[PDB]
Amino acid sequence: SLESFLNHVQKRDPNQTEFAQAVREVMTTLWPFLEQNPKYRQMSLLERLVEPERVIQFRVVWVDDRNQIQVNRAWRVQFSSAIGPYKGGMRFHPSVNLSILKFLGFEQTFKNALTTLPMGGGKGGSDFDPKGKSEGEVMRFCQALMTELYRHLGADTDVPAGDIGVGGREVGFMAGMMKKLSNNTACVFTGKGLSFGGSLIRPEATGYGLVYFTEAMLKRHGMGFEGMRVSVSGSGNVAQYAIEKAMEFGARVITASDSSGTVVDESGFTKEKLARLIEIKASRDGRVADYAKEFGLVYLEGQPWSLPVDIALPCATQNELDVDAAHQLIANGVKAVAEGANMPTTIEATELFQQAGVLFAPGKAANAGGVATSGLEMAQNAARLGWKAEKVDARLHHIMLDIHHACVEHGGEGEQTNYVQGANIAGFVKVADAMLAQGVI
Amino acid sequence: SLESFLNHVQKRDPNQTEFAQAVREVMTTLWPFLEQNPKYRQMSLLERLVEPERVIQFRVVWVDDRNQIQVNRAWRVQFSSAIGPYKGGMRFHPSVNLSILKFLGFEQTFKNALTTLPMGGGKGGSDFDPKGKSEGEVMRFCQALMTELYRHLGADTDVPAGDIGVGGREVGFMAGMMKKLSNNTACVFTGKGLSFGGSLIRPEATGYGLVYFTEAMLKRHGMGFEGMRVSVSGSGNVAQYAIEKAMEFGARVITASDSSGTVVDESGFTKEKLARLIEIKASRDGRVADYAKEFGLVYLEGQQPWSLPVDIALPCATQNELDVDAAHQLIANGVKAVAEGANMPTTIEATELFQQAGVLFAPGKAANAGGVATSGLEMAQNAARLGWKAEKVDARLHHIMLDIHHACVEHGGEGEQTNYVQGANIAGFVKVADAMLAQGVI
Amino acid sequence: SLESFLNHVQKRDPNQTEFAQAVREVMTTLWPFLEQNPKYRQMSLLERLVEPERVIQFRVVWVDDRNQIQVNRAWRVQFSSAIGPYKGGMRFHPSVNLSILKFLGFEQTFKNALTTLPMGGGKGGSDFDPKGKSEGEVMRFCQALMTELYRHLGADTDVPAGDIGVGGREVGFMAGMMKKLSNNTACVFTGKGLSFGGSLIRPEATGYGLVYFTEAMLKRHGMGFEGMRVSVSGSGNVAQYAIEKAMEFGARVITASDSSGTVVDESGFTKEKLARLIEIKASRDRVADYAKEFGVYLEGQQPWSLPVDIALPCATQNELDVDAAHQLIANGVKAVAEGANMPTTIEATELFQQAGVLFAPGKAANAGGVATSGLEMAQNAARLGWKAEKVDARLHHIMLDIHHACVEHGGEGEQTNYVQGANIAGFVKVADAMLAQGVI
Amino acid sequence: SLESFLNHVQKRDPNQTEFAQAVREVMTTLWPFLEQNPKYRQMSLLERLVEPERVIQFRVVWVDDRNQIQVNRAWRVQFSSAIGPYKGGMRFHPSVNLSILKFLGFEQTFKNALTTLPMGGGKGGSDFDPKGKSEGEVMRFCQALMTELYRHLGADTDVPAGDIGVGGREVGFMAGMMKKLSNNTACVFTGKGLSFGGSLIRPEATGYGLVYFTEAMLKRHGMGFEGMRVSVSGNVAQYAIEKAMEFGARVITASDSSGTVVDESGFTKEKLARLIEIKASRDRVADYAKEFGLVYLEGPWSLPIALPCATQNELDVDAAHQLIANGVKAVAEGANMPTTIEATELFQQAGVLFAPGKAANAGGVATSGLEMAQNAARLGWKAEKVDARLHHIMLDIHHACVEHGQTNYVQGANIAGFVKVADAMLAQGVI
Ligand SMILES: [Cl-]
Ligand SMILES: [Cl-]
Ligand SMILES: [Cl-]
Ligand SMILES: [Cl-]
Ligand SMILES: [Cl-]
Ligand SMILES: [Cl-]
Repeated sequence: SLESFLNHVQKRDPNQTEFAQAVREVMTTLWPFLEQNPKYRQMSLLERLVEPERVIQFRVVWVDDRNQIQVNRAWRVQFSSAIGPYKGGMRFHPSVNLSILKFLGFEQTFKNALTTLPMGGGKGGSDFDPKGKSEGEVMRFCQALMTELYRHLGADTDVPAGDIGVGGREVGFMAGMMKKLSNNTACVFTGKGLSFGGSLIRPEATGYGLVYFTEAMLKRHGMGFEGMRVSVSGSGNVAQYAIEKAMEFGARVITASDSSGTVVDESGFTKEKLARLIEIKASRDGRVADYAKEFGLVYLEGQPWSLPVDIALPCATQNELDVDAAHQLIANGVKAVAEGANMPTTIEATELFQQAGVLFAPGKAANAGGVATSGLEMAQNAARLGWKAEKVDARLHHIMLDIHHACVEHGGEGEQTNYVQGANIAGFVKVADAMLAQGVI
Repeated sequence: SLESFLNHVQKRDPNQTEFAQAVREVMTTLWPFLEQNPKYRQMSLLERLVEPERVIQFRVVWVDDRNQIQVNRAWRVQFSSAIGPYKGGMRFHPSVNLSILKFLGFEQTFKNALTTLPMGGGKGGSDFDPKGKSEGEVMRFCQALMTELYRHLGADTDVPAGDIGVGGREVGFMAGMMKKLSNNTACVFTGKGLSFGGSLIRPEATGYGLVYFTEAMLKRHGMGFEGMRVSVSGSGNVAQYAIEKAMEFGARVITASDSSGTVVDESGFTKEKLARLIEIKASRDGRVADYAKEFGLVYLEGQQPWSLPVDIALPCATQNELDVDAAHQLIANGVKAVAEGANMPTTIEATELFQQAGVLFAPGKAANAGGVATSGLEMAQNAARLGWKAEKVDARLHHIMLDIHHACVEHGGEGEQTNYVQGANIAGFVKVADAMLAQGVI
Repeated sequence: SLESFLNHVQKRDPNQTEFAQAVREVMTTLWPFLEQNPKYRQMSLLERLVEPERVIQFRVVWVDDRNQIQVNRAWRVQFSSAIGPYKGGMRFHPSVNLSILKFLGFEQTFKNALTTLPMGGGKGGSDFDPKGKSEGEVMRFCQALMTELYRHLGADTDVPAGDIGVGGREVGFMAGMMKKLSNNTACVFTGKGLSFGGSLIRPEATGYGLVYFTEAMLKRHGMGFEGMRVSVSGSGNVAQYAIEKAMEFGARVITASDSSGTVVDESGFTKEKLARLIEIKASRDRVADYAKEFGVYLEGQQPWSLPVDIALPCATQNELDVDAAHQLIANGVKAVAEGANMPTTIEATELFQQAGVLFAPGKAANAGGVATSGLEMAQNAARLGWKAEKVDARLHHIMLDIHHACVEHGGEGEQTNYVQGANIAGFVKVADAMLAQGVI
Repeated sequence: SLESFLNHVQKRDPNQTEFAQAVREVMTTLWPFLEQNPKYRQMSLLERLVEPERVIQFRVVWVDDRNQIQVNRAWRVQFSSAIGPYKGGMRFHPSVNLSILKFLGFEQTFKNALTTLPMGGGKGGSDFDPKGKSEGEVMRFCQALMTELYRHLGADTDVPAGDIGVGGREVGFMAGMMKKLSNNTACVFTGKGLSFGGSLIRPEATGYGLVYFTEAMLKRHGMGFEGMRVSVSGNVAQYAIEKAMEFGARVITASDSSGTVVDESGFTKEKLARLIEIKASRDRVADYAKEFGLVYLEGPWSLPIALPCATQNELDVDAAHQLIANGVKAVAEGANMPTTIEATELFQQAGVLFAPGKAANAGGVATSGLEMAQNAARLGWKAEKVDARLHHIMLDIHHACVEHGQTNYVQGANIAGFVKVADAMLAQGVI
């Protein structure tokens, strides 16, 4: 069954520990669905889905400031182009191998297709370590790498972006060299600067979208983001604008945390408090403890899951929440939980909410805002226009809504809807249904 | 002289029956207009228009399930690109030949221009018979087809679709093979599934546009869909979603039909009844004969709904389904409006004869253009890399149809009736002709 | 220093007068700002900014009606592609040369970037003189010229347009051969007719954009078109629709002129009057004829001797000299906006500023057209046509954005000073993008 | 250094075994030359050489006769392209992986450049199993594979060929679908049928060159192909024997898969005709010997210039010494490194002339280059032309190892193949 499939795939390419785990975590969740609908099991769909459409390894030779020639290996996995062009990020890290990029692009194939946007799946990068390198060395590398990759990308083929090791600067260098060589001014990279093609709300995406998806499911029942106590963890793009958008909604947030402790404001955050926080902690670098002191707020060293709230918005790190912390919240009366980071809740902790009655929102769907806007950026570049914040926000909003409605039609008919299963399936279905109608290949 | 021009043109292809007829029917309506303003004969636009810009005939070789190799011929008539990229559906059928496709293409050219969209005129297909062919074969053919045709297509060059013989399954096959060879995700094919760029109103389009257009035609002559007897033929996208929209406008749809017979429900169709009709007819085997029995409705063994007294007829079945005989009955009964849902559902005789009796007649190029108009929306959505909501696609569709109405009225005689036969042809010819003069030569 | 940098730049182009003049007039205004923010003078931007990315010169050979083979030269100055694809019109005229096209494109760069729309900077044409040519000759030339240029153009590379000697007719002729040769529908030329992918409010563009901008400037300093008497100096698509929009805002337009003379309707302009005028000028040959039909006409004189509150030069470059500036200022002129290209002389311009008169340079007011041509590419990219209301709505908001942009980079004095505000705002967006996109 | 460098290179791919082992054999022989010449260690040249320019992994989805959809993985290791367009056949085999194709390409890069012809270097293939598949299945795979690979090839870019699992049949299918999709009738594949851009002498090539070369080295020291009896083993052995007869010699041995024929007078033009036509056409070596009366062994190294032309490691150190006992003086390989490492250095040290495989059986590769040359000229050379210019190429390869080397041809080949690759790689800036 599940074990046999993985064992046959392992044969194709062992030693890929990362990718082996990727295929395992995805298939496991889809199997209960594949049994119900064998329509997606035939014609070697799963066998073709695990196999990347195209993988590109190429030599990259540049020169450091010591006039010493350096040699690195860059990749770009054209994993899947079923829904749309290969959409994904580029990673510059010395510990990057094919297996890692192969698993990133794999999951990306689903996360992207889940955003309703016509985007494929693919990842890239190199074993280049940007740390210590001057701006010139990082540039010459981006160009030395682009002198080859430029022939493999395109506005309707592969549209990379940013990731670990590749920030707004690197994207600018790659997008620049791309434009010169090809002599084309189409959107080849997303996450660009506002000066040449970048999109607004770029950082505010993940945050706002989180509130929209939470609002989408809440109001679809008998509740809403109105006059509700909201606990929020973490401090960053995901948390900052999640706290703000939650304030634009009737809700009343009362928490925020860092790697150290957590601040508590029973009265609730204000447009000014959040501003004095971000400006003097997210850029100062910085500490959450020094914030509570300023505003005389109650600082706690430990996790804002102790305070009773109607909504919980975990936005810190993968597995930042556990079961025992959930038992306290449910006992109090929490009715909504949405993830901001990767996966703040464990399988055991998540099930503790669902079987309880609490509405849950996995990061696979909630924090989609980041990806959703990288797709809305391509949308702007397509119409030759420059959408203002207001216009972009309205689109990001509806996109987040269609993401919610996508999970609605999956698990279950009643009595309540499961977003964890609804999210895993949604992404697969669109990629699968599309991969079937287009034939072989 | 018209007969001198048509006979002159027919000289190039002395053996294209269906095409020489197309040029006539259109060039016969334009002649009176060519007299009004003779600037449309400036650079011999007539001879420039008639002659297709480019036609690619090629050899498609595949292998059936019997391990036998079957060779087949395919074409792609890229007729006009003045207003936009070549737009036309592919047709897989034994009778398919150059003359037919070239004829359908010339039709599509004006048909697309009339939809106020940046679309040219094209048409293609093959003599390949898909009937009784396993899915593997049809797929194996579509790919063998694209192995050659893919180079002649493009997102801004030629965007085929799906006609007779080429449905969603085939469209996906050609599109899929196109994407593989091209390594490009641009919109090269329309009529795609919602899984890879498809539109929402696509199926409801051709039907909706028909009702959207007809209601407009009626409203202008002090009439209206609501409260009048509506006859419908067929059970496909055209008929189903034409009946649906007809009901919402307060009308009473009486009949629906299959190749087998016609159902008569004078109690009027319903959101409930239609739902079942579409359900059973959705099945590949289902027949309307069973629909009548499930609702105790009158059935007609191998007949047409033209025998009943109706105010508004909506032929949405096959070509030449409404001959002179059936027309005589519709007219004598007191028909006051006839709109063409399907393509060329009426014959020349039955057409002009319908007009003389003061019967509002809306040609296919007009009302039936609702679908092609939506396919243009399918290209627009893909281009913006964003999928619109159903209410947006529908809204735009309605606007487009309303524009097509005014367009026909603007070129319809100043008499009791606009006569959309002359309107559609003129309004459609005007735009293509304008874009041909302004864009040098060639 | 500035002088050292200019003479260093003019080193490569010693006899490119217009180009050198263009670089100076722009660098002079930016220099003070360049001192405030050093980061713009670090990565050697200016030195790179001046040098065009790519300029193509090709031989165009056609045949006149005498069946006599004629030869001409054509260029396509593709200056900067930092913001977007090369945008700029084509110019057919004897005077046309690389020296001119360079400065026309160099300015088109900062101008297009000022309109927010993702458009680069370009400008081309030929020494070909359409004056005294049949359609066949013009067509045979347009097609012969596009025979080579078609390889350097693209919907996402270079989208030229029309200028002097290249009206709507030439656009279609070139776009046609482009369509034929490239077998591509994609938008490669703007200013097209509505017949084959043209945009609505194309002629109203330049005109409306002017009034929309001026209004924003007036409403900024407690003024407005309503009740104010305005002078218009032109007859083309600029003046025709500059007067039209002015009237709607409640302004009484007094003048309208050509190369011959000026007409003076003290009472003001009317929708009816304008219709007849724009129809008379359409027949070619006649503003003097206009005056006679309605009753005065100032032969061989410009409408700058008449008292007004707003002046809208929409005729030819350098039409408003110093002599005309002092007259306006004395009569009671409060604001002046440029409709055509550089209608006001440098000395005359600063003369208005020194007098405390609002001055909207052409680099911002003329944008009403280039922004609309950008909206045309936008409509074509979405594969559908916007209604007049849609185009006019986004065109209005764009001009307002251009005004706002100028306001932010304007002098903190009594008035904004749009000469610097516009010249700087257009430079920034180009600099930022050009910088963040490596080398090159 | 000796191991320091090798470890720094493998750190990028530990799981790759074949490639790691390949880099060692190639580098270990070059270290002396590198130590003597700083201009080749120079600018990270070695660190740029081991790294392949471009590798393309792609999904190939085909369908078998059971109407069952199958999935396979294919590659195209475009290693080096300094000298010219990537050269190297494709391999369809269940045991095919990147680590292998990457080591084959790394070797082919030097073997191709060793032929003095403007050819780059690269290998490729797929884990597709040819064995057990019909013609229709193989066709439908070669097409599904060529559906993506076509965009990565080209006459002036990458011209692949055939190898294990990929014979003249597959080369045809791929070349067909290539010309179809590309609409280009250039030379994108070598080893094409005579009916469409094929090159004469192609099969007689790998055999003739083996002799042309072994003769140039013998006439170098002053030797005669006659006197000393030559043992043989095949596609190359069949024409290697023939050529030796033209120089006037006494080839007295023809080895079977299991057994060996012994002759005294040697093979006459008619005797060979029987030996070759009867051996290949039929399902044996014993029948040939018995049809003539010649001796037969059951298992050719015991008898008194040895020309191995069968299996890899055909000659082991064991039977190797035996050659010394009876007085043989020269040896020349016919397949891909078909000689034991220990046996190799043994022969050399005994005053024996040993011509490596990268130089001997270069006739095949050199001729696949001649096929490209003919196609490019839009005309077909006669059997005389091809054989003639092949002879010159086999001579150039000889007096190339001489310059970088009883002249040690082993040390000469590995160096000559590197020198030209390095020179061009240095002259063509930093890419
Ligand atoms: Cl590094
Ligand atoms: Cl990014
Ligand atoms: Cl058939
Ligand atoms: Cl295209
Ligand atoms: Cl224009
Ligand atoms: Cl297999």
